Amino acid sequence: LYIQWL
Repeated sequence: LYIQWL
């Protein structure tokens, strides 16, 4: 799992 929030 990759959670990437910008």
